[PDB]
Amino acid sequence: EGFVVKDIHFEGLQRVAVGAALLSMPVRTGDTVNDEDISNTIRALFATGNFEDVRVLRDGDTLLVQVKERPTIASITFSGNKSVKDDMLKQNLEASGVRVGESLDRTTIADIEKGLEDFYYSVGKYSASVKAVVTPLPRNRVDLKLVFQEGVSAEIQQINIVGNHAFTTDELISHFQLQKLAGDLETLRSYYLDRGYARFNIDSTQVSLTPDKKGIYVTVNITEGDQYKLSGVEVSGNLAGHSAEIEQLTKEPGELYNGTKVTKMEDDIKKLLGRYGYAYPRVQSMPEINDATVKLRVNVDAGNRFYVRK
Repeated sequence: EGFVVKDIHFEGLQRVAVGAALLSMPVRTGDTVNDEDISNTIRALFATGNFEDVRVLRDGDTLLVQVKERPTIASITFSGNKSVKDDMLKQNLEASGVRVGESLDRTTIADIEKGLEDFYYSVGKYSASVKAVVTPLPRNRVDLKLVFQEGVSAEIQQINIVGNHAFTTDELISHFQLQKLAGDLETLRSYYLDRGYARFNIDSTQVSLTPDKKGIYVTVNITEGDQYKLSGVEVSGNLAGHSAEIEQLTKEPGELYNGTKVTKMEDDIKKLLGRYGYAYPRVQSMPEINDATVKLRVNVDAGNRFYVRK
């Protein structure tokens, strides 16, 4: 139908500037608005991740947006993490976007707790319990306290591989010892990726705990792809006038995908840009897989160049 917006009013804005709020909105003063438009605006606003609650409705000729911004995490403190250092935890969280300065989505708390419990698997602790205590502060800030109940550690009692057809479990396993789960998983992955199975993938790993929870039986389910030939390495991006050299590091005829070799390539490039005044060069490679070879697309971005002068 219609309703001509003579103006727009906002309630609840604080950390979010009016101008940006409006930018994310699909309506503006003057546009004619109907229920169809209103849901879209609410959707757009919610889609920003700024608010915990959005309310949009008519009020005369006025379009009224009522918003409840997500609290800002004033601090993040850990309690009970005897085995894992604060930085590692504070980083596992940063990885998940939860961090001081950012906002806290309070409908994701269970994911936060579970994520940390999951991170605890890498340290051999498969029975960690972590509760998050959110404390409201003065403004619309909050403090996030993650209480840890690290469990007892566990050691691999047995390990089985399912999905292998190119190598015997006895063969794959004999390489693990040279030793935690995360470690085995990392060597098994390199193992195949270094041999060309560019599409290799650990689909899932079942972990059966011992009654006293100090032991775990592990069966890891894989999918070996096919062996692939490395058909080339196209380097692109924000270089700093060194294509001639980096390309010398890039390129064989029927050589197969390696992975660590690929990692070696990436590192070679950083170390090259390092000796050139670029200390934070970002190199990321991505595989363009063709079922018939792989073309490595490597994007490089020489950082900023500091010319300090006393």
